[PDB]
Formats: sequence, structure tokens, C-alpha cells
Amino acid sequence: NEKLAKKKIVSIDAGRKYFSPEQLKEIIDKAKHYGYTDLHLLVGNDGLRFMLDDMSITANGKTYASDDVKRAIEKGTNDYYNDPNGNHLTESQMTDLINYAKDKGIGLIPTVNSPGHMDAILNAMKELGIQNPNFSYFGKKSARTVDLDNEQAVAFTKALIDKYAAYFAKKTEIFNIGLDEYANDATDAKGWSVLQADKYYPNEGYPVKGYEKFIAYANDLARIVKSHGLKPMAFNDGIYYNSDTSFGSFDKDIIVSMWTGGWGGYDVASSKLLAEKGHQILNTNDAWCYVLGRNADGQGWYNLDQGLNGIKNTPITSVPKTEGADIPIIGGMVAAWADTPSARYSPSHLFKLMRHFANANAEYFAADYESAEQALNEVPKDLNRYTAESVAAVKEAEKAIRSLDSNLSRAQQDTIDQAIAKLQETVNNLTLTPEAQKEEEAKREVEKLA
Ligand SMILES: CC(=O)N[C@@H]1[C@@H](O)[C@H](O)[C@@H](CO)O[C@H]1O
Repeated sequence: NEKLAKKKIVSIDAGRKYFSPEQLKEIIDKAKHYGYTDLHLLVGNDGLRFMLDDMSITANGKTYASDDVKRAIEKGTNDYYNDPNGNHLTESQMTDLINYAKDKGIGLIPTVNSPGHMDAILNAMKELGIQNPNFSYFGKKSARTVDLDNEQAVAFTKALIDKYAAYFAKKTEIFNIGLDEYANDATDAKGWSVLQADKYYPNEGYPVKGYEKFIAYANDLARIVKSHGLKPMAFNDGIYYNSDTSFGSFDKDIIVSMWTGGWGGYDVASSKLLAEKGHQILNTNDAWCYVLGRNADGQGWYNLDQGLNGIKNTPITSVPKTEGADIPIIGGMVAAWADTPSARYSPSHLFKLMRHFANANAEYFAADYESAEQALNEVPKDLNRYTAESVAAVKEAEKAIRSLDSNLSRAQQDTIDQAIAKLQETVNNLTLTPEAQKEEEAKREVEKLA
């Protein structure tokens, strides 16, 4: 009940890798069937694979024509990965997809990642004449991250997010700004420490007020998302990294997708700290997580068997790095990633992961009422042909279906299935009146004269 009110989300990496509208509709059908509430669609994540009809941008006193932005982005994406299946979703396809999901009671949550995982936008910005948009660390240039000290590149990124946010306004509820790295490829995976370093180790060439600037950046993206009536979300990585609250405060309306509890040399804030600060927590435990193409034990980290085992061993309420506290959650999210985007997407592998997550946490997931609705529509129309006793039993069985609690969980699916089987039995039991019997035999007789 309070369990049923939680979000249950599947995440799909359609930033690195192309997914067709047909493929996503199939994912949505499964999400509805298994009792999920939302599809989390990354469209900006290395690649940028969603294109508005109007891509014109004004940023920091400069104007960029819609057609030039489209060309620049399309090519920037292909420079990351030129996917044989496609390049991007169009605005018509996205609007249709969102409507499709909405008719099935399923929400859509887009991600456009920054300041990291934004290769395609960085490439596009170069083509559009913005100089040095990428962060560089003592001569090593990030392929994925924007330099927060480059005002023009920051202004362009923000203007692009604002344009996506304008489109998603009213059609969606939540917008994921990501915030999940800062130049890990250029700093030996220590981007957050690099941003914090100059405060504790001055005059050594570390980015001046780096982490302070990241906070302002996060907060301004949150302001932008909210100005469009949407809720901002981000991954947990950089939010009070090293539990350091001394650089400033993150906007507490930022919903945190808590995917990692960190590891040796990667010291993220505990979910305990984030919850105490007042951030809502979406449990996105990487115990559940799955990388396309890594389909069985032995094929590397986050293979499908590993994800399945994680789902068995880590319930939806089990959040990374709790430090022993009871962490309240708004929901849970299982994630499929496309780290090697040329890997073949296998729908059946994904659905297995989704089904197991639903089954392991059945009291949280919605029951499936679709077969019940179908059973009702399939009751014969011509009931006057049948015995009063047999018709009354059918009517009773229909009523029992219509009076089922509309808020059953997946754990209570049997209740619905028994009502369906009972209706079918009563329909099977429909018995012709003597008058209908005579008419039917008269009709078989003429039909034989053919
Ligand atoms: C911030 C971060 O590194 N997120 C990573 C994502 O980019 C990657 O696709 C996935 C599987 O390897 O692990 C995620 O959580």
C-alpha cells in the first residue's frame, strides 16, 4: 500500500546505444505487465540520441542555428559511436512514446547527462566554434567532461538542458541531470577529489574553487529543471563527495539516484548523510545492474547472472552505504547499461532481469489486471440464448471481477487469476435454452446445404 505507492523503475541506456521506438514500446509493455511505474530513459549519456525539431540555441551572447546544432550533434554522437541501428529519436517519436507509456499508466524519466558523460555535446560544441570546451588536467584532455571554468561551454550546456526541459515539461514529472562524474578519464578516476583539492592543497595547480563551482552548477541545473515544473534528479557520486559539507549545499529538491556505496579510493557520501540533508532517495543499487552483452557468469562485471544474484540477495529496500541507518526510499530502479554499445541488445535477457526484480519484491509491484479486462470483453453478447441459471452464474462471475480491489500487488496476483478462471468456467457452462437449441440446429441444417 505504502509499498505499492513507491516507484518501480527500469533504466535503459539509450544514450550510448540506439533503441528504436518499437523496442522501447516492448520494454514499456513489459514494465506495465510486471507492475513497474516508470521507464528511465537515458538519451544523453556519451551519445545524445534524442533530437528536438527546433535545436536553435542562444548562449552567452552567441546564436546557433537549429540546422547547424542538429548537424553538430548528430556527428558528435557518431564520433562516440556510429550505431548501425540508428542515431537518434525524433521529437515525433518521443511524443508518441510518452503518450504510449502514459496510456499504459507508465511515466517516462529522461536523462541528459552533464557535466560528464557528454562526449557528443562536447564534440558538437567544438564544431560550432566554442574553443576548449573539454576539461583538461595538466595537459590530459577529458573526452567526456565540460570545463566548468569555460563560461561559453557551460552556458551552451545549460541552454541545451533548458531546451530539453521545455519539451519534457507537462509530459513528464522528473528530469535526471546526472551529475555522475567530473573528468574521471583525465584524472585517473579521481575527478571529485581533484575538484576538492585546491581548498586543502592551495597553489598546486588544482582547479580553483572547483567543487564550489560544481555545486553552483548542480544548483543552477536544478533551478532550470524546476522553472519548467519538473523535479530534478541526479546520481549520488558527487553529492557531498567524501561527506564534505564545507564547500556549500546542494539544492535539497534534487532527488538522489543511489547506485553506488563507493569503494577503495572512491569515497561517496552515505545514503544516511544524503537523507539527513533532506534528499529523497531512489534506490538504484548496482547489485541489480546489468551491462548489455555480458550475459552470463564469466563475461565481466555486471553480467546478467551477477545482476540476478544481486536481485535475490538485495531487496528493493536495501540501499547502498546506509551506515546502519533505516533509509526511507521513494522507490527502486533496476538499470541496464550499454558500456560497449556495439553489444547486441537482447530483449529476453532484459525482461528476465526485470521479471526477477518484480518477483523478488512482489509486494511493491502492481498486479496485472489486463487479462481480467480482456476476460470481461470476451463474454458472449447474446446471453438471451442461454439458461437463466447459467446466465446468472456468468453475471455473478463478472461482478466479482469488477469488484476486485484495484490496488492489488504482484504478490496477490492469484486473487485476480482465480476470478478470471471462475468467469471462464461460467462461460464454458453457458447452456442453450430449448428454444435457442432448436434455432441453432435449424441453422446447422441450412449451413450444411452448402
Ligand atoms: C557514474 C558512473 O560511473 N555510472 C556508471 C555507468 O556509466 C555505467 O554504464 C554502469 C555500468 O558499467 O555503471 C554505472 O553506474
